[PDB]
Amino acid sequence: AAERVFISPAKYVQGKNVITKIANYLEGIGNKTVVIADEIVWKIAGHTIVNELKKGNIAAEEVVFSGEASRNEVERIANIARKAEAAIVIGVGGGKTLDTAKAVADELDAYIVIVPTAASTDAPTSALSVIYSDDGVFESYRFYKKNPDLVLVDTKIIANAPPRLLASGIADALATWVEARSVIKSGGKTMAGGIPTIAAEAIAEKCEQTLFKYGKLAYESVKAKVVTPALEAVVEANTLLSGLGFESGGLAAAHAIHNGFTALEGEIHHLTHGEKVAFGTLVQLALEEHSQQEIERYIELYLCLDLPVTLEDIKLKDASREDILKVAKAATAEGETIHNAFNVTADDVADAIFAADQYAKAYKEK
Amino acid sequence: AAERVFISPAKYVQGKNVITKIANYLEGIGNKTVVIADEIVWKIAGHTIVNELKKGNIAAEEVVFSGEASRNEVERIANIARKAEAAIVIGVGGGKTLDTAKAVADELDAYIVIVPTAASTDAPTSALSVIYSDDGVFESYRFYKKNPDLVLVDTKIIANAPPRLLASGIADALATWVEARSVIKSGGKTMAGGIPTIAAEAIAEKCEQTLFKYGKLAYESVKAKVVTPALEAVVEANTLLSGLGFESGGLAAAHAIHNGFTALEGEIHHLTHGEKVAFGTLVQLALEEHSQQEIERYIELYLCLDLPVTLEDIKLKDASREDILKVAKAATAEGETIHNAFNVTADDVADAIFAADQYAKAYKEK
Amino acid sequence: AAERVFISPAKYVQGKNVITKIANYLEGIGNKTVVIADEIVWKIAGHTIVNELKKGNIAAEEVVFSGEASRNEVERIANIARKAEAAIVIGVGGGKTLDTAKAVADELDAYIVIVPTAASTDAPTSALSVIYSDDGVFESYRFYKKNPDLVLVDTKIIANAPPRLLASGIADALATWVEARSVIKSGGKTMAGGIPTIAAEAIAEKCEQTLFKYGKLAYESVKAKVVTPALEAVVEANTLLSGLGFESGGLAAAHAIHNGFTALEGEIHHLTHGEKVAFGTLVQLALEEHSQQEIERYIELYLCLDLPVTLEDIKLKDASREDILKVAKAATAEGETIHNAFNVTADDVADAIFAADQYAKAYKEK
Amino acid sequence: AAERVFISPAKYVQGKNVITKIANYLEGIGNKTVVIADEIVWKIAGHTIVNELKKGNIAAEEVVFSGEASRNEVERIANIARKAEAAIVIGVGGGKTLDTAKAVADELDAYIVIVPTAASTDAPTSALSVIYSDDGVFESYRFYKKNPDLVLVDTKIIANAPPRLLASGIADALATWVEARSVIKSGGKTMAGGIPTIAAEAIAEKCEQTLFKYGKLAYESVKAKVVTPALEAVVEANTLLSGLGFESGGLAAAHAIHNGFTALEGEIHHLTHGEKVAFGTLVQLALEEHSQQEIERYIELYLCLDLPVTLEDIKLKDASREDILKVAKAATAEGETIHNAFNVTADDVADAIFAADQYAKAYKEK
Ligand SMILES: NC(=O)c1ccc[n+]([C@@H]2O[C@H](COP(=O)([O-])OP(=O)(O)OC[C@H]3O[C@@H](n4cnc5c(N)ncnc54)[C@H](O)[C@@H]3O)[C@@H](O)[C@H]2O)c1
Ligand SMILES: NC(=O)c1ccc[n+]([C@@H]2O[C@H](COP(=O)([O-])OP(=O)(O)OC[C@H]3O[C@@H](n4cnc5c(N)ncnc54)[C@H](O)[C@@H]3O)[C@@H](O)[C@H]2O)c1
Ligand SMILES: NC(=O)c1ccc[n+]([C@@H]2O[C@H](COP(=O)([O-])OP(=O)(O)OC[C@H]3O[C@@H](n4cnc5c(N)ncnc54)[C@H](O)[C@@H]3O)[C@@H](O)[C@H]2O)c1
Ligand SMILES: NC(=O)c1ccc[n+]([C@@H]2O[C@H](COP(=O)([O-])OP(=O)(O)OC[C@H]3O[C@@H](n4cnc5c(N)ncnc54)[C@H](O)[C@@H]3O)[C@@H](O)[C@H]2O)c1
Ligand SMILES: [Zn+2]
Ligand SMILES: [Zn+2]
Ligand SMILES: [Zn+2]
Ligand SMILES: [Zn+2]
Ligand SMILES: [Zn+2]
Ligand SMILES: [Zn+2]
Ligand SMILES: [Zn+2]
Ligand SMILES: [Zn+2]
Repeated sequence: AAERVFISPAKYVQGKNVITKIANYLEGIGNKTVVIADEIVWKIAGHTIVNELKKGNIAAEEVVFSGEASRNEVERIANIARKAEAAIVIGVGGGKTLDTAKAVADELDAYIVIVPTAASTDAPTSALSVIYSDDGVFESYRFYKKNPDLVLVDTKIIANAPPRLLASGIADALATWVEARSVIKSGGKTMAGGIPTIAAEAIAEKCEQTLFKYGKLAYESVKAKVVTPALEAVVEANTLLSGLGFESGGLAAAHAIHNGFTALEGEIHHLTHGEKVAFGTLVQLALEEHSQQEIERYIELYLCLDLPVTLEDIKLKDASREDILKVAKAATAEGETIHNAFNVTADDVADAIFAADQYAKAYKEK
Repeated sequence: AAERVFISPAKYVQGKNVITKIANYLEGIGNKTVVIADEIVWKIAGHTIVNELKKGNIAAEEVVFSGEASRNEVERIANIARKAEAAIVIGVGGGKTLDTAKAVADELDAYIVIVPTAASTDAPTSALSVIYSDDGVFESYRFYKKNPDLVLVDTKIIANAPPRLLASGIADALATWVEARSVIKSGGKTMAGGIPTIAAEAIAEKCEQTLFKYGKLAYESVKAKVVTPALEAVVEANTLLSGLGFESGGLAAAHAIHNGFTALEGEIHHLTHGEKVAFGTLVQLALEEHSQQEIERYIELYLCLDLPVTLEDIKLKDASREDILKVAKAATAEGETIHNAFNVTADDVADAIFAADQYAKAYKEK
Repeated sequence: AAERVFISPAKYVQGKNVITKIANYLEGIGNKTVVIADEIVWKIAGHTIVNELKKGNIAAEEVVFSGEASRNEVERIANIARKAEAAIVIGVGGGKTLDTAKAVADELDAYIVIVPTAASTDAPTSALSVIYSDDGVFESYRFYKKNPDLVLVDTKIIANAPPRLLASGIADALATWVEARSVIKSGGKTMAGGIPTIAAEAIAEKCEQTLFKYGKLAYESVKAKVVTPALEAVVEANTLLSGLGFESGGLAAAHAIHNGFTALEGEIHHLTHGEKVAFGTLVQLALEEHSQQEIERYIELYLCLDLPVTLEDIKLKDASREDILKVAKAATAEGETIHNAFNVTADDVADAIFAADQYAKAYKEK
Repeated sequence: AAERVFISPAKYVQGKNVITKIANYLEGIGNKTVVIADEIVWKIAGHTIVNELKKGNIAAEEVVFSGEASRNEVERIANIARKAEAAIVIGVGGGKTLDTAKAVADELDAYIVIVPTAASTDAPTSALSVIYSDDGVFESYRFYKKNPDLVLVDTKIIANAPPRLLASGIADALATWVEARSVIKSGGKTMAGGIPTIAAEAIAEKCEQTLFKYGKLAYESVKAKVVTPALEAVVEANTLLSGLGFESGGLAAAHAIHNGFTALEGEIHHLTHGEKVAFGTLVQLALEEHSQQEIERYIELYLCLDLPVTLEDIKLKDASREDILKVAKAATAEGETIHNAFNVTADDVADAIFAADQYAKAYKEK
C-alpha cells in the first residue's frame, strides 16, 4: 500500500556532564570547528566547550549568534566558518541557535554537533530549521538531506536552565502523541515522507506516558537545580522521543494552530514555542471526540507546570472573532499539517479555539 | 550517573515495490554506484535494481558476491569499486551480503544503501559487520563510525523469499526484548556505548508485542507469497525494531550462546543465524526466573514457526557434557555479551543449555 | 491475648558446590568433628566432605550410619564421638541421618551442621527428631532446646539425587500452607509454642506460590541433573520455607494422617514421608470447604510429579473400612496435630480418606 | 551461581505481659544473670524483671547502663558480669542498651536475652552492635558469630512507651522493603553474606504491607496506651520482620544516607535512628524511578506519623551544598551499603537529597 519511513539523527548522547567529553566524541572527525552561541549561552556553556576542545588540540572559531534564525545570520556565520576552514559546526543553545547551526552546516557540508542548553523544544534532532526574518517574523522552513550527526545533551546544564524552559519543552513534547495518534488514525503522512512506522508510534506513545509519570517531578528537580532520574527521563522525552515522534510520527492540528498565531502581531509573540503549542494541543483535543475527563487530564498537568490554557493566558484576552479567524485561516492554509488528520474549515477551527478557552475556564471555575 | 546513547541508520524506507524508486532516492547523492549481490539474488532483484538505475542515468558496476563476508572479498570488491569511481555502494541480499557491503562502503567512505531481500536477521540497520574466514569460520567484528545511510525494504521481494528465512528473522527478533530487558534491569551497557534510552526500551518491548500478535499471520502470508498488513508489521519488527532494539537496547545471553556454537564443528553450522538464536533465547529464559507458563509461551510460538527448540533440532542430539561445556566456555569468554546481564560461570551456562532442552522436551511430550 | 513464637536454625546457606566451603564455615568453631552418613551417602558426599575438612586441618571421625533413626544408633554414635572428643557433629544425608545427627549433637552439647543430600523432607531446619525402633517402627519424638546451628544445602548434590526424592520433598512442602493456613484460621498453636507470627504466615504462603510456579521446572531439572534457578527456588521452598512454615506456622490434619498410617503394617511403609504426606494433604482438603476446581489444582500437580493420589497408589487398594478406621483413630489420638485446626471424630476422618480417594479417581476418569 | 544465606535469632517471643514469664524461659539455661538497663528503664521494667527472676530463684546482678553503646561501657559491664559469674545476659531497653548487651554477652560467651522496651529500631534481632565513642559519636560496628538467643517482646510495655518511639520504629521498618527490593534487583549481597533468600524477600515485602495496613491504627493505639491487634502486628513488623528483612534481605541507600549524617555536627543528632532513616528512605526513592504518586504514598504516611520529610524537619534548614556534599561523600564511602544497589557518585547523592526535600515541599504545598 503506502511506504513507511523513519529518519533519525545518527547519534544521541545524554547524561550529566557529557559536555566535558566533547573532545572525545570528535577525535576521529576533525580538529577545526566553529562554535555558535548567543551571549548568555557563551557564559553558561560556550567557554567550557571551547576549553575542552583546546585541551584536545581542536581549534575553535568563536561565533556570537545574533539571536535570530535568519538567512543573513546563516550567511554571516558560514562565511566566518569557511574562512576558518571549519569541518565541524557546533551549535550551543536553544532552538533558534540550533536551527541556525544546522543551516550553517548544510552550507558547508560539515559534521554538525547539536548541544541543547535547555530542553525547551524538539528542534534538536530534526532535519529542518525554522527560518525567520531578521525582525523575528516567521519566513520559511529549511529541510535537509540529513538529521544532525550528534546531539549531545548535558542534563547538568539543563537542570540549571530556567524552569520555564523545561515547562515549555514538556508542552512541546505533550503534543507528540496527540498529533501522531491523529495521523496514524487518518492514514496521513509524516515529515519523514510516508506513513508512520510502528517504531514512531511506540516512541510517541511512550513520550506521553513518560511525561505524565515524571513531568512534575522533573519540573521540581529543575526548581531545585538538581539532576534526578525523573529529570533524565523527561529530558529524553522532550528531546529524543518528542523529536522522533513528531518528525517520523506526524504533525496535525496542534502545530498548525501554533503557526496560525503568526497571523497576529502582539505580545503573544513573547511566549515560547512550547507555550503556544500547549494551547494548540487543547484546541486539537477540542476538535476530537474526548470526554470532559480526558481533556481535563491535560489541563490539570498544564496548570501544574504553569503553562497557558486560556486565551487570556496567551495574551489574547477578549480577542475578537475576526482576530481568531485570522489565526484559523492561517492554520488551515494549503500545505499546513492540520490537513494530515482533519477535514475542517477555518470556521471550524475558530470555533475550536473559543471552545478550548471555554473548557479551560470551566475547569478553573472548577 | 551513566550516559544513555541511541544510534540509528539515517533513513529507513519500507513498502511494497519500493525497489522501483531506488533511482529517486539517489538523485541528489550521485550517479556512479556499485551493486553487490550473490548469484541467486542477482536474478531475484539485482537486475531489476540495475535497470531502474540505468533508467535514471545512474551507472552501476555489477559485482557478484562470493557468498562469504570475508576480508578478502571485501578487499576485492573495494578495488572494483575504486576503479569504477563508485560513490554509492548498494548491498542486495541477506545478512552476509549486507555486512560485506558495509565494509566496502567504509573502505571508500561511500554512501551505503542496504536492500535486504529477506527479513532474516537484524543485520540491516546496524553499525557493524560480522566477518568470517573465507572458509566460513567466524573471525571478528567490524564496527563503523556510522550506521547505514539508507535501508530500503521491499515487502514484495520479501513475501516471495523462502518462509524459512522469515521464520529465522522472527527468531532473531524475538531475542530483542528478552535480551534488552535483561540489560535494562542489570544496568549494563549496549553496543551503542551507554545504558539504554527509554526510546530503545519502547522499541524493544513493542518488537515482542508485534511478533506475538502478527508473527503467525506473517508466516502464513509468506507461504502464500502475498503482502498483508501482518507481513508489513513483522518485516518492520524483524528489521527496524529488532535492529534498533539490539544495538541500542542491549545483547545478553541469547546472542552469546549463538556465538558459543562456533566452538563446535558440524552440521549445526548449516542452521541460520536466527535458528541458532531461537535456541539461545530459550537458554536465556532458563537462566532467568520464569514460571513454566511463561517459558512455554515462547516454545509454543517457535514450534508453530518450525523453529528449533531442542538439542536434537540444532543437530546436537545426545551431545556430550564436554561438547556443551565448550559452547558454554566460548559463550562466557571475557568480552561476551552475557556479562552485561548475568554473573554466571561456564558450568552454569552448560546446565542451562541442558535445562532448556529438557523443558522443550517436557513441553512436546505435553 | 496469646503469644506468638518464631524459632529458626541459626544459619542457612544454600548454593551450588557449597560443600567445598565447609572448612571455611567451621574455622572459628573447632577442629575435631564426627561425620555421619550411610553407605551410599559416604560415596556421594561423605568422602568429599572429609577431604575438605582434612585440607583445613580439621579432624574427622568417620561414622557409617545404620540407616534407622533409633535410640541405639544414637547411643552408639555418641559414644564414638565422645571418645573422639568431637566438638562438631556433621550429619550428611536424608531425613533419618539428619534426625540422628541432631540427637547425637544434643547428647554432646555439640555444634551441629546439617547437610541434606536430597531435598526430600523439611527435617533439616527443625528442632526435633523422629525416633524409630531399630526395626523401623515409629517410637517417639525428640525435641531440642535449639534448632541446628548450620544447615548447608548444596544444590549440585541435590540435582544429582533421584527425582523421586525431589518429588517427595515437594509433596512435604505443599502441605505447608494448607496446614499453616488452617492453624492461623482456627487460632491454634504451632510446634514453636504459640500462635503463628506474620513472618511464618508470609513464609508458608510463599512456599506454596513457589512450588506452583517452579515445581515442574525443578523436577525436569533434576531429571536432566542440572542446576537451574527453578531448582534453586524449589530447594529453598522444600527446606527453609517448608521447615520454618511447618514448625513456626503449624501442623494440622495432613501430617496427622501421615502418622495414622503407622497403625497399619504393610507395603505402604516403603513409601517416602513426602509421598504419604501428599495423600494426607488431599485428605485435609476433603475435610475443608473447597470447590472441585480448587482440589483439582493440587491433584493435577501431584500427578505431574508422579506422586500418589489414591488409596491404590499408597498400597491400600480396596482397603477395608476397618483398616481405614485404624488410621483415622490413630490420626485423631489425643495430642495429634489435627486437633489444632479441626474438631472431627475418627469416623469423620475415615470418611474423608475415602472421599479424597474418590475425588482423585473422579479426576483421573476426567 | 551465588549462595543465598539466611540468619536469625534462635527464638522470638512476643505478647502482652510476656515479661512475667521470663523465669520460665530460662529454667533450663541457668540461675545467675546480669540485667542491664538505663535509669528510666529500670523503673519501667527492670525491677519487674528482677522480681520475676528472684521468684524463680534466679540471681540477678543489677547494672545501670551509662546510656551510650561504647567500648568502655561494654568493658565495665563485662567485668561486673564476670565477677558475678553470670551465665546469662539480659539487655532491657532501647537500641543502645541492646547493642551493649550483645557485646557484653559476646565477651563472656553467655546466653543473651534481648527485651526491647520500645519498638523503635530493628536492632533487637540482629547479629551486630553499633558502637559509639563515649561522647556519642559513631565509631564502628561489632559483628557476632550468632544472633541473640531469645528476643522477648512485651507489647504491654511497648503500648506505654512514647508514641514517638513507635513512629521511629515504623520509619526504620518502612526502609526494609525499599532497601531489600533494590538489593534483590541488583544482585547485591546482604549482611548475612550472600544473596537474599526467597524467605527474606517474603518477609521484607510483608513488612511493608503490614505497616501500610496497620501503622496508623498502631500509632493511635499507643497514643491511648492500649494493646490492639494492630499494635501486635506493627510491633512484629518493626522487630522481627524489619530485623530479618534488613539483615538477610539487604541494606542500600536509605541506611547509607542515615550514616552519612554523622559527617555533620549539630542538632540533627538529637533525632532518632528511625527519624533519620525516614528521610534516607525518601532519598532512596528519589534515586529510583518512581512516579510522583508512588513517592507521595510514603510522604503521606510519614506525615501522619509526625515523621520528618524535609531538610528543615531534620534540622538542616537551608543547609549549604557543601554541607550536603559532606553527607553524600560519607554515604558513598567505600564499603557503604549504597553500593550494593546503586552505581552513583557523591554528587548524584547530594542532588537526590535536595530533590527529596523538594518533592516533600511540593507535596506539602499540595
Ligand atoms: N527545526 C525544528 O524542528 C524546530 C522544532 C521546534 C521548535 N523549533 C524552533 O525553536 C525556536 C524556539 O526555541 P527555544 O524555545 O529554545 O527559544 P530560543 O532559542 O529563542 O531561546 C532560548 C532562550 O533561552 C536561553 N537559554 C538557553 N539555554 C539557557 C540556559 N542554560 N540558561 C539560561 N538561558 C538559556 C537563550 O539564551 C535564549 O534567550 C523557534 O525559532 C522554533 O521555530 C524548531
Ligand atoms: N552485522 C550485524 O548486526 C548482523 C546481525 C545479525 C546477523 N548478522 C549476520 O547475518 C548473516 C546471516 O545472514 P542471513 O541469515 O540472511 O544469511 P545469508 O546472508 O548467508 O544467506 C541468505 C541466503 O538467502 C538467500 N536469499 C536472500 N534473499 C533471497 C530471496 N529473496 N529469495 C531466495 N533466497 C534469498 C541468499 O542467496 C543466501 O543463500 C551472518 O553472517 C550473521 O553474522 C549480522
Ligand atoms: N525431624 C523432622 O522435622 C522431620 C520432618 C520431616 C521428615 N522427617 C523424617 O525424615 C525421614 C524420612 O527422610 P527421607 O525421606 O529423606 O528418607 P531417608 O533419610 O530414610 O532416606 C533417604 C534415602 O535417600 C538416599 N539418599 C540421600 N541422598 C541421596 C543422594 N544424593 N543420592 C542418592 N540417594 C540419596 C539415602 O541413602 C536413603 O536411602 C523420616 O524418618 C521422617 O520422620 C523428620
Ligand atoms: N545493631 C543493630 O542492628 C541496630 C539496628 C538499628 C538501630 N541500632 C541502634 O539503635 C540505637 C538507637 O536506639 P533507639 O532508637 O531505641 O534509642 P536509644 O536506645 O538510645 O534510646 C531509647 C530511649 O528511649 C527510652 N526508652 C526505652 N524504652 C522506654 C519506655 N518503655 N518508656 C520510656 N522511655 C523508654 C530509653 O530510656 C532511651 O532514652 C542506635 O545506637 C543505633 O545504632 C542498632
Ligand atoms: Zn513544537
Ligand atoms: Zn512586546
Ligand atoms: Zn541476531
Ligand atoms: Zn554439512
Ligand atoms: Zn513432613
Ligand atoms: Zn515390603
Ligand atoms: Zn535502621
Ligand atoms: Zn543539641
